[PDB]
Amino acid sequence: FTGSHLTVRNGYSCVPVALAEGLDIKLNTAVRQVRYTASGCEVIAVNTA
DNA sequence: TGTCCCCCGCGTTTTAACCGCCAAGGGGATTACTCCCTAGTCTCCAGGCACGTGTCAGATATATACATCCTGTGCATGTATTGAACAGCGACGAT
Repeated sequence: FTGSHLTVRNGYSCVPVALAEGLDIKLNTAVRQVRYTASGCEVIAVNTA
């Protein structure tokens, strides 16, 4: 890309926190298995706590 | 047009050309004499030329490979141009 190199003066985490506005995110949820078949998918996940 | 040098002109130095006169024999010119050689003449015939003929060395036509002659691509390199990334200075608000 052209131009100079720039930084985020106030921490770059302001982007993903703003992008998460209005979404249905399941925090503290680790995925174990991922099942995929011809008629659908099934995701097995557990709680990190 | 521009340079460098190669002759031209001129004074002074060096050489032998030129003339005048004598001394000598080498060789060319001239004559007299003899015979060997060539022009002229005749007869004899084959060497040389015209004429005819047969054919292969060479000119002609047509197809291909070789040479070359010149212009147009490429390359490479240097240079010019432009964009970008270092560098102000000052006014403002936040601390």
